[PDB]
Amino acid sequence: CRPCSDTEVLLAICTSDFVVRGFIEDVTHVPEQQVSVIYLRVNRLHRQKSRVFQPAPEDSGHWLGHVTTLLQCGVRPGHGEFLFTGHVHFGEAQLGCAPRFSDFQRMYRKAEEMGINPCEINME
Repeated sequence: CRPCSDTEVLLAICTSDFVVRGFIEDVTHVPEQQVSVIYLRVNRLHRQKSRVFQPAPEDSGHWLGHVTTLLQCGVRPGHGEFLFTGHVHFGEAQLGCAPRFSDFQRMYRKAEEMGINPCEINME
């Protein structure tokens, strides 16, 4: 439940199955599996797998999908905008990292200035 390190986030945006910017729509807990399901409204879709995220008809420019997280993380999900990264197995997305988006932007700009980011992304 510790946040990903900055190093982990920089690698994740290059190698993770999905990378999206967005916000939480709803949270449902699944105690039997000790996970929470986090429904996400995505406004920038950088990469994904297995069509986890699909267009929201009414809400132009946005996608909707859901990801799983350890229940310890889903009970204090937080507020605001995030960069979500993670992995897709058997059609189900599981969250890897979720820095606050404004924190991510600051970290990434510094990494880019240093030249240490292994890959480039532009989430606006």
